[PDB]
Amino acid sequence: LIVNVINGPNLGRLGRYGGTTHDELVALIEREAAELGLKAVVRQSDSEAQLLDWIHQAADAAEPVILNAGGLTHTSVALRDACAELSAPLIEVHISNVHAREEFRRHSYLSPIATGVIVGLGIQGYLLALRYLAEH
Amino acid sequence: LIVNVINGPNLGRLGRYGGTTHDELVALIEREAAELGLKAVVRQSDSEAQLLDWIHQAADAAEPVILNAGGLTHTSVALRDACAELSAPLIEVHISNVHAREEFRRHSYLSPIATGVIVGLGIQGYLLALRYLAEH
Amino acid sequence: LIVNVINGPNLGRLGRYGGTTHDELVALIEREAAELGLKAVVRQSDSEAQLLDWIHQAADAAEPVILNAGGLTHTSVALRDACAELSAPLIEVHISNVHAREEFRRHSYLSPIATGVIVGLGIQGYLLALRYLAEH
Amino acid sequence: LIVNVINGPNLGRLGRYGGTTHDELVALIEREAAELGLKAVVRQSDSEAQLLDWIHQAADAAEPVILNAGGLTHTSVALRDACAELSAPLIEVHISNVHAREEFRRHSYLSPIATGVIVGLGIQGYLLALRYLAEH
Amino acid sequence: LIVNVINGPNLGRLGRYGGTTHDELVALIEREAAELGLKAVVRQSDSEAQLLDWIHQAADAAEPVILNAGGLTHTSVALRDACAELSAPLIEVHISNVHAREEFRRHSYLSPIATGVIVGLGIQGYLLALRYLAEH
Amino acid sequence: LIVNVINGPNLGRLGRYGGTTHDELVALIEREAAELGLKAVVRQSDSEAQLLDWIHQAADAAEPVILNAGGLTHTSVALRDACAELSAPLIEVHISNVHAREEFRRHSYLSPIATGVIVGLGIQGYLLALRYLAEH
Amino acid sequence: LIVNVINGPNLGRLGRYGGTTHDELVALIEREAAELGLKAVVRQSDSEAQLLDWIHQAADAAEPVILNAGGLTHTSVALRDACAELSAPLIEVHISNVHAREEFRRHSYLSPIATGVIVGLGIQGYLLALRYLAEH
Amino acid sequence: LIVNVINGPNLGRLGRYGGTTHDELVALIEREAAELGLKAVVRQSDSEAQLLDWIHQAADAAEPVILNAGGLTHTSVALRDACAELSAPLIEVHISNVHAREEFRRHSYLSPIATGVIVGLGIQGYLLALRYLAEH
Amino acid sequence: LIVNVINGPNLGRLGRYGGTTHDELVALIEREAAELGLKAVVRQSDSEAQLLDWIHQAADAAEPVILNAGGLTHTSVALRDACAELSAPLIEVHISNVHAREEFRRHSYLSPIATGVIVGLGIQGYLLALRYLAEH
Amino acid sequence: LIVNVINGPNLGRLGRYGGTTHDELVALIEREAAELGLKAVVRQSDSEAQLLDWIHQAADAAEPVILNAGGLTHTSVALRDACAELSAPLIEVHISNVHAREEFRRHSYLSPIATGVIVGLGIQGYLLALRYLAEH
Amino acid sequence: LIVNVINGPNLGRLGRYGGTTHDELVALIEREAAELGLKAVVRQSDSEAQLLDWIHQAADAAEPVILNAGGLTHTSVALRDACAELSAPLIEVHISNVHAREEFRRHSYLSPIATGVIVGLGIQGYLLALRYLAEH
Amino acid sequence: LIVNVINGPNLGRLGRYGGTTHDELVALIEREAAELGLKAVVRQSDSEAQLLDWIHQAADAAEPVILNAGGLTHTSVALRDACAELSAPLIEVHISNVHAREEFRRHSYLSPIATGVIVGLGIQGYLLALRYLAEH
Ligand SMILES: O=C(O)[C@]1(O)C=C([C@H](O)Cc2ccccc2)[C@@H](O)[C@H](O)C1
Ligand SMILES: O=C(O)[C@]1(O)C=C([C@H](O)Cc2ccccc2)[C@@H](O)[C@H](O)C1
Ligand SMILES: O=C(O)[C@]1(O)C=C([C@H](O)Cc2ccccc2)[C@@H](O)[C@H](O)C1
Ligand SMILES: O=C(O)[C@]1(O)C=C([C@H](O)Cc2ccccc2)[C@@H](O)[C@H](O)C1
Ligand SMILES: O=C(O)[C@]1(O)C=C([C@H](O)Cc2ccccc2)[C@@H](O)[C@H](O)C1
Ligand SMILES: O=C(O)[C@]1(O)C=C([C@H](O)Cc2ccccc2)[C@@H](O)[C@H](O)C1
Ligand SMILES: O=C(O)[C@]1(O)C=C([C@H](O)Cc2ccccc2)[C@@H](O)[C@H](O)C1
Ligand SMILES: O=C(O)[C@]1(O)C=C([C@H](O)Cc2ccccc2)[C@@H](O)[C@H](O)C1
Ligand SMILES: O=C(O)[C@]1(O)C=C([C@H](O)Cc2ccccc2)[C@@H](O)[C@H](O)C1
Ligand SMILES: O=C(O)[C@]1(O)C=C([C@H](O)Cc2ccccc2)[C@@H](O)[C@H](O)C1
Ligand SMILES: O=C(O)[C@]1(O)C=C([C@H](O)Cc2ccccc2)[C@@H](O)[C@H](O)C1
Ligand SMILES: O=C(O)[C@]1(O)C=C([C@H](O)Cc2ccccc2)[C@@H](O)[C@H](O)C1
Ligand SMILES: [Cl-]
Ligand SMILES: [Cl-]
Ligand SMILES: [Cl-]
Ligand SMILES: [Cl-]
Ligand SMILES: [Cl-]
Ligand SMILES: [Cl-]
Ligand SMILES: [Cl-]
Ligand SMILES: [Cl-]
Ligand SMILES: [Cl-]
Ligand SMILES: [Cl-]
Ligand SMILES: [Cl-]
Ligand SMILES: [Cl-]
Ligand code: NA
Ligand code: NA
Ligand code: NA
Ligand code: NA
Ligand code: NA
Ligand code: NA
Ligand code: NA
Ligand code: NA
Ligand code: NA
Ligand code: NA
Ligand code: NA
Ligand code: NA
Ligand code: NA
Ligand code: NA
Ligand code: NA
Ligand code: NA
Ligand code: NA
Ligand code: NA
Ligand code: NA
Ligand code: NA
Ligand code: NA
Ligand code: NA
Ligand code: NA
Ligand code: NA
Ligand code: NA
Ligand code: NA
Ligand code: NA
Ligand code: NA
Ligand code: NA
Ligand code: NA
Ligand code: NA
Ligand code: NA
Ligand code: NA
Ligand code: NA
Ligand code: NA
Ligand code: NA
Repeated sequence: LIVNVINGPNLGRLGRYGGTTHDELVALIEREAAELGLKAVVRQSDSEAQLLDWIHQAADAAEPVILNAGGLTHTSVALRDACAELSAPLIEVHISNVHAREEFRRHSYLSPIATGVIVGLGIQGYLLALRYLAEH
Repeated sequence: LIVNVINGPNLGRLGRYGGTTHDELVALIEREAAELGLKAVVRQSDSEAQLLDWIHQAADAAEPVILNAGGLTHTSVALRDACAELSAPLIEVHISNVHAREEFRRHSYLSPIATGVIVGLGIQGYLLALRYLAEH
Repeated sequence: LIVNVINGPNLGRLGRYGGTTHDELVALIEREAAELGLKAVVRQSDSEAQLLDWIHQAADAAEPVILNAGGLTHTSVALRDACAELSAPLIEVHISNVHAREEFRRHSYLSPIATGVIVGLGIQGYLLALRYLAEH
Repeated sequence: LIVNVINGPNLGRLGRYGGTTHDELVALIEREAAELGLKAVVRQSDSEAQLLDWIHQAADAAEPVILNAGGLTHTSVALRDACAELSAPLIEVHISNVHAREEFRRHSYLSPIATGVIVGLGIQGYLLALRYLAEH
Repeated sequence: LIVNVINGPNLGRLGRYGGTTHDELVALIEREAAELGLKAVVRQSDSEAQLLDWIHQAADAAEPVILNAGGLTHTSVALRDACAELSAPLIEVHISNVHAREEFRRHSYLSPIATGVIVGLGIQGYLLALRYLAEH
Repeated sequence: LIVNVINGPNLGRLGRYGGTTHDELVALIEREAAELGLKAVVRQSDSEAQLLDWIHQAADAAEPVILNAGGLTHTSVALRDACAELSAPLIEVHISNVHAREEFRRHSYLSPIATGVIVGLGIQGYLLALRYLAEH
Repeated sequence: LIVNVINGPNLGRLGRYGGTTHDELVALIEREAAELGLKAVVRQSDSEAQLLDWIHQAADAAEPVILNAGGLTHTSVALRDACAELSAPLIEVHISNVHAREEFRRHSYLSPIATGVIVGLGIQGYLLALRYLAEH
Repeated sequence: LIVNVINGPNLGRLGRYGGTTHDELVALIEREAAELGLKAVVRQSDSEAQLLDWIHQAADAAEPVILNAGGLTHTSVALRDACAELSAPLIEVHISNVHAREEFRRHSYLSPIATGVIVGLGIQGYLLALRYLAEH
Repeated sequence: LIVNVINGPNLGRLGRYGGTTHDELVALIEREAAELGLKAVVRQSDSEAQLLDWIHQAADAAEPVILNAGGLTHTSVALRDACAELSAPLIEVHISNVHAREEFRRHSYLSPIATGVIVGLGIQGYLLALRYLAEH
Repeated sequence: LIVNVINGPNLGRLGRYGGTTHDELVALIEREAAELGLKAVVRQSDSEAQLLDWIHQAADAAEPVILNAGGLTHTSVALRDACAELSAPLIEVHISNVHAREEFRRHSYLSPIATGVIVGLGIQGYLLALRYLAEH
Repeated sequence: LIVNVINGPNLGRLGRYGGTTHDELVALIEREAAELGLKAVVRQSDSEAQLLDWIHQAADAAEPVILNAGGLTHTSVALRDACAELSAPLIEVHISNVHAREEFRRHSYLSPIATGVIVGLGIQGYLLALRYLAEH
Repeated sequence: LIVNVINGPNLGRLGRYGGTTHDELVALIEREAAELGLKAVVRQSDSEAQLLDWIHQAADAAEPVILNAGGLTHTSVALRDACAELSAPLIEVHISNVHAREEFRRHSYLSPIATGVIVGLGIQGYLLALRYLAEH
């Protein structure tokens, strides 16, 4: 029933990844979750510690997480280790196709511990992740 | 309207990636495509040349492709170059989480030229790809 | 009782790896298998898909395989994944000593999933593999 | 007198490497070979096994080969080993400048066993290879 | 007629590579060599210098060697250089499949200078090596 | 009409790459250029600065260059940057097959900025380059 | 007119990079900016999120940034992506010569997206950056 | 007399590294420090900036630090540079054996600047570090 | 009760790692073990085979080992494989901080199979290891 | 008082790095040096030996050098070793941002021995270097 | 006056590095040392521990060492660390040109701690080392 | 009888590698060569082309060369290829121990084609090379 959507650094700047703003994204996700009979809790922080605290709470609550970690995807072992604690599914989401850009973006610390990964499908990636979780 | 789902080597062995057989997968995909108002053409070959011919035809027809290339994902430049010709969207799909296994599976020749990539969501990955294409 | 000997690309050219022709090799293997009280089914193809189909059938039949994949040894993830399905033993055979040539020949995708590997013992390698299987 | 021109995967799509179609290329090559007093046999396949069979026949016939292997250039040890059997000259041809694109295209399994290599001169590359062979 | 079987570090601990003890292995090898009409001299040391001395003596005597060097396989240039002096055949044997474990075990200093290599066939590997030498 | 043929270090030693001397090469190139209706200006220096000055002048004159840079092929960023200024075609030529020798010769700083590359066709490589330029 | 000088982790410890304190640095920068007819806004944080927020505000305001990111220079993709949004110039500044120390300090995620980089000129580096911006 | 024990990201989750909670760990450390005649100040944060501030204060106070940085061990140059300022001893502690897990955990930015490192001894690692400092 | 302290090559030279001699170290260790209610058996050899024999005996006796292997730490697969047999705890000890010196010293073949590792705490490292074992 | 500005290969082509010609650059530098109360001696050569001779003379005279070595930046150990002799400051200058182009341009042999480095600030880089030296 | 010449594994096999036997080498070295007014003590062992003991004794005696370590050159950190203790000069000698063979022979653990290195000058290398030491 | 001693870039600066000047070195070498009954021709240039010309002349004259190429040792394929033409012996000499400094100095393009190499023995290295050549 409850799903956590957690966005990391710079994702608050979506729109200004253009068109949709983060506020719009939250509204889309919430609308879509309601139709699926889920409740989406969508949060964004540029702070790794804040991110880690949200993940810790999903781990304690055994709630699933859809995570778009931004740059921390490629850099943060700490974030990986927090997510490795999740017992419910973890879907890694990237808006952009991370394999079509700089080589360094083709490595994720999260993918190996995620249930699955969706990249390059834009913001619909989040909606598709919600739908996976509604079937699982 | 028409979407090509193309599965590469070993994908004919799904079930015996267990539970669902390839015949079941075809039926699921077709059922789901019909609901979305699409027509899914689902094919599987262990032959790279056969794969290439299907991709060539999608390129000529400007039809979208959902491709799960199996091992060729990690090895075939030829397949990449055929897919690079597609003008409609190309969604790379892996059933398994390719980042949770051998290191060599973490590189795809296809990802950089794909619209996007879905891994580790099982066969629902294909359904989710269909839904992306129904919105695009 | 039944053992599959599968030879991959270029192995049909043995003799023209000189002296023994592939037809001779088949006759040697069959003669030796009969003495061991086995039946050897020996096949060769330059087609990866044909190879994969033979491996699929050995997997379904739970028959052991002696495989000399030729160049695909060093390149084919698809072949590896088909062989990874075998429940009976898989003996990788190379006629030449692959460690005494180009560096790229020193990596095999097959070895990690094989029961064992025999290289550099010429065609007797196949006979020795048959003898292993006759004890196991 | 007889020269084999062998084109690998995707080369059948030339034109749709734009302008000249493969049929046009065949006609150019044949016209040019006739002027040189050679007979050009020009073939294309997306199938590696078909390619290998053509190379095997050039090896048996001691005929020279001009080979544009497409993506297999960068991936196929099997193809290399077939070509390594050729006793007549082997000219590797690429239409595009393979050194001006992705890093992975800068490695060829064929170059070390080829007589020589022509890249980036477009389809005239094939004509220039024919002319080399007419002097050798 | 005479064949040297030389086992390196830790191979004296076989059994405690379980089931068969080194004493058992010696008895198996000797029994099998007698049937083949050979005399097997089987020795084991954890000392590299002792190993080197045995190899030096096989080189002086032009006797073949079956060598399972244990960890030194992956580390000892000195051992390689002693074995490179052997004029009779050198068969490298590993009980375990060295390609199915840690990456560092996939490199052998010995393979490039060995006649051939047998891995992963258990102690039967030694018997199979003896049989090769009985045909050569 | 005017084409610059520029040879770098050690190419003055051709003959003593044996048979043809550099003087012979110049005469062959000039003879062949005349037949093609071109004027070939052929120069050789062991001095990088001299080379750079010739390239600068071809850049100012918008004249094409056939360049065999010798060892500088593999080492000189300065030479690359001078050649990157050429607006007319740049054909990189190597007499020897640089892919059949030391690994370090398989990298060229020039190839990525050249129109194309001809290697391993001996001195005919230069003639073939002239012919390309006569068609372009 | 307005220029942002942003210092990252540990830069608050300057002096205790010795002699000048961060307070002194701020006073130098402000004095120098006034002479140039600019207004310098100088901030320091050990918090990446705080840094990111400052960069976001410079991006919204189209103000130039002089950034000395400290260790995050070498580690933070998130910081890079925030800076990649800046439309005004971005000058990366390091007090120390990062190429004269540990190898890991020779890579910057920022340099490729910066207008330019000044290292090893001490705190005068900041003054020199201000002067660049006063001319641009 | 005073020793700082600083724990980084995720270490607040110890117990839920299982059995002992962080509160228990603090009590153990304090009990043990008292017996040694030291005062242990034990702190934990998921925030790098908070960590850096604690390290800065130990540097100003010339107090020793026992640091278990969690994932930042493997990623944070900023943390390293703060710790490099410590004039009193710095003992790096890991509860788990970081060399028995993923390859990326086998590199620490901290070790080269630490006095020493204790890994894999569980929470007793902290007690053992305290005892080192009580002798130094 | 019984603990084996095993020192490898060059450790007999401690003092001439200065101050304490190996004889002193033995006396310290023995004194400390007695206080802990253990018996320490402390041995040193420059011979790998001797080392291996001691490890074999600890494995047979299920006694714990504190091992400072010296240079063999970084080189000996054989030693690793002997230690991998230990069923009681194995504590790797280095006197010096191996991460503050040459890069090659930052890899240990032993760490992945050790219970834990203590480096850079001088000879107190051994005492601290004894204390760990007295609690386990 | 006297400062040497030394430009390496291809820098004589500035303008035809566009807009400003090398003659203009010399005039700018001289004008700016005069204002600073310095005398700038500005030289350019495509010859490494000429460069080395200028550096040798600055070393003998203990004069500072601003060096833009062009491609030799990335290739010349000889140049580095000459510059390593300079006792006065050495400022490495690049007009372009060398970190925003080909990977090979991100390594400089000069940076580790330079006082500092300015890249990507265009020709103002030279003026800014002069100003550094006027303060030092 | 006294110089130690120490030869490592396989060097006892010189002659059977052909022509001169080790006994001959000893006689040459002794003859040459006498002429130089030195006393040469020449020893050879295939045992690393024996080697280490000889080096330890040269360190205690502050005697110079000429060392040809054979394969251990490329493998033994232990040997390096013993030699690093020598206060008198250490000349590394190789009979063969180690840079003209396998890539792995181009790395020596000894060179960085040696006074100097002579390779490829055959046994005269030892005589030349003696002469260096007679001048130093 | 005649031996060429060729010194490359920066070697003209010896003394200002301190103590002995290049003029002194020439006098030492000449004095020593005369005693050996040789004639030493000693030359130095900072110009690669000049170096190449000297090597070409030694190749034509079949005279031996002692070469200290300075930085070009590590960078110049052109120089290597000129030296590869020498039919008489080529001794590579370095004054400094190139293995005790920066990693990049541990690779020589010359060593693989040299007869032998002497490093780290100072200027006596040249004298020792002369003595080798006087015996060969
Ligand atoms: O495609 C993604 O969703 C991705 O996770 C996001 C980012 C950054 O947040 C990029 C970014 C930059 C500016 C505004 C919003 C997002 C990148 O750091 C990642 O590489 C990929
Ligand atoms: O997860 C996937 O969908 C993937 O594309 C599939 C394969 C292989 O087909 C694995 C396989 C093996 C046996 C039967 C069916 C599929 C693997 O080669 C790829 O690495 C990943
Ligand atoms: O030694 C082998 O058996 C091996 O599997 C075979 C090949 C190729 O088939 C080589 C080859 C080439 C020509 C004719 C027959 C075989 C090589 O591709 C492999 O590296 C090694
Ligand atoms: O330039 C070439 O001739 C080359 O051999 C060809 C290809 C592919 O065939 C590219 C391709 C793609 C689509 C249609 C035709 C050709 C690429 O795979 C190779 O990297 C280079
Ligand atoms: O499989 C083998 O035969 C192999 O040569 C043996 C070893 C070691 O001896 C492993 C070992 C460990 C304990 C007892 C006996 C053998 C390993 O060092 C090698 O990697 C592989
Ligand atoms: O094949 C070539 O044309 C090539 O450019 C030439 C050289 C050198 O000039 C080799 C050489 C050596 C001696 C005389 C003439 C040429 C090599 O440096 C390059 O690797 C290849
Ligand atoms: O030279 C710089 O300005 C640099 O950005 C700064 C740092 C750190 O902040 C180093 C540091 C450490 C302690 C106090 C102040 C600064 C290093 O992390 C970077 O590698 C280089
Ligand atoms: O073993 C350690 O103490 C280590 O420092 C800790 C971590 C993480 O904090 C792991 C972690 C994960 C969840 C809860 C607590 C700790 C890992 O990031 C490090 O690799 C090793
Ligand atoms: O710090 C250690 O205890 C270490 O195990 C020891 C050594 C060597 O034994 C160094 C040495 C050298 C001379 C005398 C005693 C010890 C080094 O080989 C290892 O890298 C580290
Ligand atoms: O940006 C620079 O100043 C740099 O030093 C210069 C060059 C070359 O000289 C590029 C060049 C090319 C053509 C004309 C002038 C300059 C490049 O070789 C370097 O990578 C960077
Ligand atoms: O050239 C040398 O002197 C060298 O030290 C010696 C060896 C070995 O001892 C080679 C060897 C092999 C057989 C008999 C004698 C020597 C090789 O291990 C080294 O790579 C080089
Ligand atoms: O030790 C040598 O003889 C060496 O060949 C010389 C140099 C340079 O010439 C170093 C140098 C620098 C200044 C004056 C003289 C020599 C270095 O470039 C090489 O790495 C080593
Ligand atoms: Cl990972
Ligand atoms: Cl790719
Ligand atoms: Cl693998
Ligand atoms: Cl290759
Ligand atoms: Cl090897
Ligand atoms: Cl390049
Ligand atoms: Cl980058
Ligand atoms: Cl580090
Ligand atoms: Cl390991
Ligand atoms: Cl460098
Ligand atoms: Cl080293
Ligand atoms: Cl080389
Ligand atoms: Na929630
Ligand atoms: Na999990
Ligand atoms: Na979308
Ligand atoms: Na279709
Ligand atoms: Na496309
Ligand atoms: Na599913
Ligand atoms: Na069958
Ligand atoms: Na299996
Ligand atoms: Na055989
Ligand atoms: Na034909
Ligand atoms: Na051939
Ligand atoms: Na063309
Ligand atoms: Na014997
Ligand atoms: Na041999
Ligand atoms: Na067995
Ligand atoms: Na001209
Ligand atoms: Na151009
Ligand atoms: Na030719
Ligand atoms: Na502002
Ligand atoms: Na920007
Ligand atoms: Na300053
Ligand atoms: Na405190
Ligand atoms: Na410190
Ligand atoms: Na514990
Ligand atoms: Na004991
Ligand atoms: Na164990
Ligand atoms: Na201590
Ligand atoms: Na001057
Ligand atoms: Na200097
Ligand atoms: Na400018
Ligand atoms: Na002695
Ligand atoms: Na020393
Ligand atoms: Na000699
Ligand atoms: Na001469
Ligand atoms: Na030669
Ligand atoms: Na000297």
